[PDB]
Formats: sequence, C-alpha cells, structure tokens
Amino acid sequence: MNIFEMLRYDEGLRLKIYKDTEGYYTIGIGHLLTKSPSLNAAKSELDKAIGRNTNGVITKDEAEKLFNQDVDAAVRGILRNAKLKPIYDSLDAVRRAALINMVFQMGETGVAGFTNSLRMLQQKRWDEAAYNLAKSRWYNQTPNRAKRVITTFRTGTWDAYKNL
Ligand SMILES: CC1(C)CC(N)CC(C)(C)N1[O-]
Ligand SMILES: CC1(C)CC(N)CC(C)(C)N1[O-]
Repeated sequence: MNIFEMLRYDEGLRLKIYKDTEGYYTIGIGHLLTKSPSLNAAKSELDKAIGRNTNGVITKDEAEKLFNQDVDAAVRGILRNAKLKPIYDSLDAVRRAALINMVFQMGETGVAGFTNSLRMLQQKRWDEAAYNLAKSRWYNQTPNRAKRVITTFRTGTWDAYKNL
C-alpha cells in the first residue's frame, strides 16, 4: 500500500466528466475541475489541464498524469502551510498518507481548519484524534471514506484498505 493506491481506491477512475460527492464536475481519479455548475466551464478547465481540445473524455494515461500532479500538489499544500507542515513532519509514512488523502479531498485550507485534530495528531493521541476527526462535516458527508482515513490515523496501519 501507498498514497497512490489509497487514493485510487477512495476516488475511483472515470474517463468522462462526472460529478463528485459534492456535485462538482470532476474527471479521472478525483480531479476536481470546477465548482461552477456550467458543464462548458468544466470542459474548458479539462482542456486547459490536459493541454488539448477534449470531448470531455480522457485516456487512462492522461488520468494518471493528472493524478500524479494532484498528489504532488497535495504534498506541496501541506508543506507550505504553517499548521499542516509540523503535523506532517511529526507523522510516520502511513499516517502521512492519511493527511495527504484529506488534503486531496478537501484542500489545504480546509484541512488546516482542523486545528484541534491537528494538535492531537501531533501529540500522537491517536484515539482522541480519531474521535475529534469524526466530529466534522467531512465524517458526516463521506463517512465510509472518513472512517478509512481515520482508522489509518488511529492505527498507523493499512488495515482499513487491506480487503479492498
Ligand atoms: C489500484 C487499486 C485497485 C485501488 C485500491 N483502492 C487499492 C489498491 C490495493 C492499490 N489497488 O490495487
Ligand atoms: C477518549 C476516546 C478514546 C476518544 C474516542 N474517540 C471517543 C471516546 C469513546 C470518548 N474515547 O474513548
């Protein structure tokens, strides 16, 4: 297991523009295109992201290229953020993947808003952190994914992904 595998499971793979769990146009492995309700705007974002005029459909290789860029962008967002970087630095590699997963789903600003959870993670109070992370819109809106990510923080293992 690694972060690419983890997010590939959590996000799936779709080669045509679709709507994500919040209703936003997305493609590939969870690549958010826009929050605009305009499909034309989303298609323009896709063309710009891929570098060619698309019909709203990309190849698997193109989806994986965007995905690697997006994982990198999630790590960059963590490392440039004064609240996320010290937490990330304090974590083992499995729990680092859990934090990257959250930032991939919600963005740097959103995850940096988990102030009290971040402090508990840095303190390595894993069960207390797990409870606090569940008191969130995130957990209520995507509970199965949040449970997998929280189990990863709680245990430092890939147990929540093993049978998947
Ligand atoms: C690519 C795929 C099918 C995604 C799953 N979410 C996890 C792993 C184990 C990596 N595999 O193989
Ligand atoms: C303190 C701790 C370990 C955190 C859990 N998330 C919830 C309760 C049941 C309150 N427990 O046991």
